[PDB]
Amino acid sequence: GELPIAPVDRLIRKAGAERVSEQAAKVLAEYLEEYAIEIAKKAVEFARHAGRKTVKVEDIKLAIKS
Amino acid sequence: GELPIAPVDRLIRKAGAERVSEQAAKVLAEYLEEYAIEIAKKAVEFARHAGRKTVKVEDIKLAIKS
Repeated sequence: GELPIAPVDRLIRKAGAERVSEQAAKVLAEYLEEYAIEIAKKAVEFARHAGRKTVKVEDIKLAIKS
Repeated sequence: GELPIAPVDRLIRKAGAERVSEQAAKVLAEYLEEYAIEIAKKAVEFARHAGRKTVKVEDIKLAIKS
């Protein structure tokens, strides 16, 4: 995909996990990827409607808060 | 934090972004980081009550749809 697996695996360990299965980290990472895409889409919409090609912090914030 | 900015930036682009401000990508990456942890904490709980120290796919799947 796009998002590395190792960082997500570590995030699970930071959430309290003693051990994390390879597939568990991959799955979460995959889900985070589609979630990112979902939010990104709204972000791109906010930019296009502003007559902008560049997506800024303001677009992302609004996208996450939807 | 943990998750890299570059991959996130690329996801925004694959969502339709022609240009993405470094900050925009960074903030989305940090939010995804915060979200994964929240999901992960729930995953550790299912695992713990199952008597397991290793977080599995079944745990992540349930934490995601909460």
